[PDB]
Amino acid sequence: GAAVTEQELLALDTIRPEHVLRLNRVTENYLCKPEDNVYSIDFTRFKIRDLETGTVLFEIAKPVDISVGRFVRYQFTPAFLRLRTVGATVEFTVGDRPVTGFRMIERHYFRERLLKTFDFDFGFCIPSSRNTCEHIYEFPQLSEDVIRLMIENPYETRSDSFYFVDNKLVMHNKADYAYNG
Amino acid sequence: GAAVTEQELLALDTIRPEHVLRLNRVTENYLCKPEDNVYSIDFTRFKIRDLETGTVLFEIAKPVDISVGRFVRYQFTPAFLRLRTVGATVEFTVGDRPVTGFRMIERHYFRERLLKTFDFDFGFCIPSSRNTCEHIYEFPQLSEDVIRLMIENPYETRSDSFYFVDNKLVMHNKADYAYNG
Ligand SMILES: CC(=O)N[C@@H](CSC/C=C(\C)CC/C=C(\C)CC/C=C(\C)CCC=C(C)C)C(=O)O
Ligand SMILES: CC(=O)N[C@@H](CSC/C=C(\C)CC/C=C(\C)CC/C=C(\C)CCC=C(C)C)C(=O)O
Repeated sequence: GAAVTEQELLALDTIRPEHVLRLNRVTENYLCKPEDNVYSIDFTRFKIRDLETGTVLFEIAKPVDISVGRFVRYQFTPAFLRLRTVGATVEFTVGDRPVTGFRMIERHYFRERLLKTFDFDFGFCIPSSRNTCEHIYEFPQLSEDVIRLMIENPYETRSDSFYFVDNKLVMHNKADYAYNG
Repeated sequence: GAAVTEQELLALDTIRPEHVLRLNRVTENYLCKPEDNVYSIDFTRFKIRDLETGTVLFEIAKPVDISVGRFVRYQFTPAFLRLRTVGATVEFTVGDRPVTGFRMIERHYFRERLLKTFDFDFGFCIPSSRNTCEHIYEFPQLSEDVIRLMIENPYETRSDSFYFVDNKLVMHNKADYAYNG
């Protein structure tokens, strides 16, 4: 199907996975509100491994309770862009409502250029508890020119992560990235 | 001056402190982009004290470099709403550009009701280093009805924090709050 705009999706009754898969630019604004996370999904830890070498690259964890939402800025080193197969172990809590079809679509762009879409299922989740999921990211094979542009233009690589439960958008996190660490 | 809308501010060449002081609702969307933080301000730690008792209430710190931006969700206990004078010690780094007039305007709302505006100056900042500032929040004297509504309706209390450097908006962080911890 043809490309859709951020403004078109905001006018819909419900945003479905198939709809965000036709966005052709990273969004400017968010496509849902914090209060749409009616399942209280809260990411608490992720551990990132290079699956070719088995090396743990890094682990990020949450340090009155706070939930960081909506936006993360990452600065990586240039070798990050040379990875091929990266495993993410993602820990998260969920609230008291049962979750079905928890699905994540991530779209990564350098400026206006889509680099890669990832579309993962989270699997079965126990309510009111910590849950864990492993995702395997097969990185795009980036050209040398694109790699150079991404290193030279920090934070112009950006992503949208759209999280669905039962085919309805419930969370939308954004990020930008540099590779000049 | 009369109230301004989020859409009116987005149409301006530059958003000034006086402009956000006339918003009469928490914003739906952000009034600047991540890339507008051309000073690379990154909050790294804050320590919150009840200044009446001297008690440290809590400290939040950041755990490849990441910067959490744009949105934090807080869950406090109901006693938080009874505080009167709260000291925040805020640690942050700044990039290589010199900073002048670093100013923060925070507006806190329960639903559509403005509870309090805070307007603080950060003082002088050394580029390319960690900086610290102390702010003193004089909490509004909330009615018992408002306190009850805020406890009973988690995450319907929301804030905008608008950060200015040299009278131009450079960061806009948002939060929502519960008081039923
Ligand atoms: C509030 C917020 O935003 N929470 C974030 C982080 S918590 C959930 C963590 C997840 C889903 C793991 C994210 C995976 C990684 C960081 C590994 C690095 C791989 C990439 C950045 C893709 C690389 C793509 C290209 C090179 C084109 C989020 O929702 O993700
Ligand atoms: C990305 C992001 O969002 N970073 C956040 C947190 S880093 C800077 C920390 C600051 C400015 C300290 C914030 C102060 C507190 C948390 C103390 C609690 C006081 C209140 C919540 C006001 C209470 C108001 C009423 C009861 C009406 C931000 O920019 O703030």
